[PDB]
Amino acid sequence: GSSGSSGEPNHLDVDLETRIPVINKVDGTLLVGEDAPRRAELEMWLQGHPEFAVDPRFLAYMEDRRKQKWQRCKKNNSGPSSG
Repeated sequence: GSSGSSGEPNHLDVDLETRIPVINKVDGTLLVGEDAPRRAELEMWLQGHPEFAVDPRFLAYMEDRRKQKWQRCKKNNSGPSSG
């Protein structure tokens, strides 16, 4: 599993249950929560309901996850005494 922040080349990973927000282009209505379709049925939905468009706010969010990263210090040699 991955926690906190991990700098690795990964792809979009979500759960079928998870919904996908989309902002209509014809009228301009934003879909969120129940209003938005299901990632799983997103394919069959984007077939006849392609009149919408996945909001950018969602995409960006994900990216960020990777954007951030962490780092530690280098090692050292011996010499001094514990005392």
